[PDB]
Amino acid sequence: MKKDTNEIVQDLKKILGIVSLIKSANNEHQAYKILMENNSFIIRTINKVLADSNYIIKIIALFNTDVVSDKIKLEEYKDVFSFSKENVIFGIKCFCDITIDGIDQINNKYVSFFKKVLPNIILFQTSCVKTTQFVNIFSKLSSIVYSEILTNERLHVLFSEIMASFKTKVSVEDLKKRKVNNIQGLISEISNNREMYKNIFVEEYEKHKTTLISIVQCITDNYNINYKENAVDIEFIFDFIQEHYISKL
Ligand SMILES: CCCCCC/C=C/CCCCCCCCCC(=O)O[C@H](COC(=O)CCCCCCCCCCCCCCC)COP(=O)(O)OC[C@@H](O)CO
Ligand SMILES: CCCCCCCC/C=C/CCCCCCCC(=O)O[C@H](COC(=O)CCCCCCCCCCCCCCC)COP(=O)(O)OCCN
Ligand SMILES: CCCCCCCC/C=C/CCCCCCCC(=O)O[C@H](COC(=O)CCCCCCCCCCCCCCC)COP(=O)(O)OCCN
Ligand SMILES: CCCCCCCC/C=C/CCCCCCCC(=O)O[C@H](COC(=O)CCCCCCCCCCCCCCC)COP(=O)(O)OCCN
Ligand SMILES: CCCCCCCC/C=C\CCCCCCCC(=O)O[C@H](COC(=O)CCCCCCCCCCCCCCC)COP(=O)(O)OCCN
Repeated sequence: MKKDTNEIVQDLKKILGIVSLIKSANNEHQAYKILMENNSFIIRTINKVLADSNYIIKIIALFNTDVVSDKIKLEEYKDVFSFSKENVIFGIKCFCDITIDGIDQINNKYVSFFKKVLPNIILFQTSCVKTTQFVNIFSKLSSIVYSEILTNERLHVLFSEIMASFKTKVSVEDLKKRKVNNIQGLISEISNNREMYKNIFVEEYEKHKTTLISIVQCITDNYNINYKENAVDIEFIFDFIQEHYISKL
């Protein structure tokens, strides 16, 4: 699967390329043109990701070259991280039970873009969830995520402190001089320095957990985001992903 992990780096380059075209675009109508000119790529990729029950394990394999050299590891990874067509269906159904009464509906050209692709996402049609609802939740959520990452001040503070602490453990100047600036260089740096970057991640996460949970919980509260007409428990979600997913890497 050296070509399939090649597939993922090739897809991420084209994705980041779409992104840099949208960021540096003069207005919405230009970004909407940019998304439509990539219309078949975005729909093919979603469909291709969702039908590849091993896609997550192929992402792990970019970062652990030592996994491809051991089918026991790979298969103990497929036990945790492989998802089926019905897992995808189940996850879409669960997605539409999120309510965000905290902000009006979004209708810009991204939302109109979003509704043009969904009748071609095969497994989304299979779910028989109403497009109006799914679009509404997805557009409200991604509007919140992007707005909070750009505008939330506690998040900016926290990002700054993790950034500074990072710089005291890794020489970013010497990384830039060894040309670890691109996506491939960055992938290779992490995969060859696995144990360290993962310990850096764990330690920064543990040091800053209370802030991070608090910030995200205050976001879900301040937009009244519910799951099954109930408050969302960020702490429980984060501890959950930790015990069943992150810890098994
Ligand atoms: C811009 C693109 C970025 C997107 C990419 C997404 C990447 C996600 C994860 C990538 C890397 C994750 C961490 C890698 C570390 C792997 C090892 C590991 O994390 O497993 C172990 C679990 O512990 C631990 O802290 C685990 C640390 C806990 C982390 C909890 C994560 C919670 C995040 C929740 C986000 C969910 C989103 C939904 C929002 C509601 C830690 O390592 P070990 O040496 O076994 O032991 C040391 C400790 O266990 C104590 O003994
Ligand atoms: C560069 C990034 C490196 C990331 C490293 C991985 C970190 C992972 C942390 C994120 C959260 C973990 C997600 C685990 C999802 C897999 C679990 C799953 O199978 O879903 C099952 C339930 O399904 C659901 O509810 C939702 C499933 C949807 C997952 C599929 C989503 C596709 C993922 C593709 C990611 C995007 C790729 C883009 C990159 C170019 C679990 O049920 P089970 O009882 O455990 O089934 C047992 C039978 N196997
Ligand atoms: C693996 C399973 C997961 C796949 C799920 C498929 C979803 C992929 C579909 C992507 C199509 C885009 C969907 C529209 C999202 C609507 C977000 C939204 O509400 O718009 C705004 C959110 O902000 C933005 O998104 C601004 C635009 C920046 C980039 C937007 C789109 C990124 C393009 C990604 C291209 C890659 C697609 C390929 C995926 C495989 C609302 O914010 P605002 O403050 O009102 O103003 C923004 C001013 N720039
Ligand atoms: C970087 C981009 C961030 C995107 C964040 C929003 C994406 C939404 C989907 C993300 C995956 C959600 C992970 C679900 C896995 C948790 C599985 C689980 O434990 O089951 C359930 C966990 O509860 C849920 O499923 C919540 C449903 C997902 C909604 C989470 C979205 C919250 C919004 C956060 C946005 C904050 C933005 C922060 C910006 C950095 C327990 O539910 P229960 O059975 O009714 O019992 C209640 C027990 N307390
Ligand atoms: C960037 C490169 C890729 C990085 C990989 C990260 C991608 C993962 C993020 C999205 C995938 C969702 C992550 C959580 C995985 C689900 C956790 C899980 O184990 O499954 C179940 C999930 O828990 C839930 O009840 C639902 C939680 C909310 C799921 C909604 C958000 C994810 C689904 C979105 C589907 C995306 C595909 C749609 C594409 C258009 C456990 O449910 P259960 O009630 O306990 O009963 C079933 C078995 N007990």
